[PDB]
Amino acid sequence: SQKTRDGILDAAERVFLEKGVGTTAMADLADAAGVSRGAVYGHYKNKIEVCLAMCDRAFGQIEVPDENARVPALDILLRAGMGFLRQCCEPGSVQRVLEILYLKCERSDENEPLLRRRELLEKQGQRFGLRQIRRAVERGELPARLDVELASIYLQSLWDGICGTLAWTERLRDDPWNRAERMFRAGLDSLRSSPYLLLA
Amino acid sequence: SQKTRDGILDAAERVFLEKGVGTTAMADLADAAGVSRGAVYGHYKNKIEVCLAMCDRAFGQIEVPDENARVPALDILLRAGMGFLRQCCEPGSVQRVLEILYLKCERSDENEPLLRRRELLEKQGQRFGLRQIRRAVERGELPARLDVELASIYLQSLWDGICGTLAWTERLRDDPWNRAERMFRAGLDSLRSSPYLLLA
Repeated sequence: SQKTRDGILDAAERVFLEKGVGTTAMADLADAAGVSRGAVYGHYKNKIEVCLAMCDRAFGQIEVPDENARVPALDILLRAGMGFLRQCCEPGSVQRVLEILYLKCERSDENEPLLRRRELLEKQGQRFGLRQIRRAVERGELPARLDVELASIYLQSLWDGICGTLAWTERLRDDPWNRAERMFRAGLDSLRSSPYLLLA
Repeated sequence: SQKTRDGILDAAERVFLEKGVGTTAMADLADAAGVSRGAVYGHYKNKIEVCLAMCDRAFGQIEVPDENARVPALDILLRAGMGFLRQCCEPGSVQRVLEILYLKCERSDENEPLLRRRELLEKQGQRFGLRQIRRAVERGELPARLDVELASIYLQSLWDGICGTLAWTERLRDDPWNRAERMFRAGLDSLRSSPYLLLA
């Protein structure tokens, strides 16, 4: 029975992608899903509910890197940034959801729980990076007296920057993935060997 | 008489900022402007017209760096990127206009001329950077066999990245301007001393 549960969520990704979350209604879900208006309701209370639930399934799909593997911390930092970026711009459920969440989700008071979930993602992330760079210095891989904070701001900016050039421009339409990786690596060097990122 | 011309444009920046360009109408301009509906019409045909005109005044306000000054080309590249970023996030007419143009301007077929103007800005810019980095290598300031294209993609990403952290987060709410400059400089080093940005 709960297999039909999948039917609405994947149903939903499209519905929400097709029209915004504020304008989409609970019947229209059952339509695209193929189910009866009651069925959908059975499993869920509100469309908002169906929505949080669709977002969870899709975060369980984000690959979790192994924070504790015998490699350089920056090797972990990069792999994740490269795995994750991939998922944002390849064509699975995760890329859908994020596009739903950021673009097709109004700032109403109703979408508060959506908004919160989102920021949770943003923070979970921003902090993960902050952990990796921290370790690198501690692990000797990067200059003690590296200005950690500004450093993240640097990496985090760079990411977002190329994120916006994949979607949406044709600048990395040719070989994208080895190239981004080059940019990321080159981003990581500057932490390593660049004066202006140390403190005081 | 044409001094009232200013009155509508500055009038406009607010009106368009207040409600989008698609929803704003030509009477409402005269309202905020203080002028009569006929006056506004006298100087301009369409609201779209008033709008292109508002955008021009505000691009004449973008500082043009001296492409031909006896300094390093990257000194020119940075100054401009630092002057210009400033104008996007300090509180003059230019910052208004851009916010109007990017956020509060629908993708309708009507706003085509607006859209075009915009991209013109984007291209004028992207090309300016491409000129500066080009020169640097030619001028010996950067590795011949530097992969020019990927390099810009790198700088252009980084910019956009910090642009999005000024607006909109509190991450550079403390000292922003010396810090961004640090990031930019550190961005420029990586072109200089980073393997992954050369070709072949």
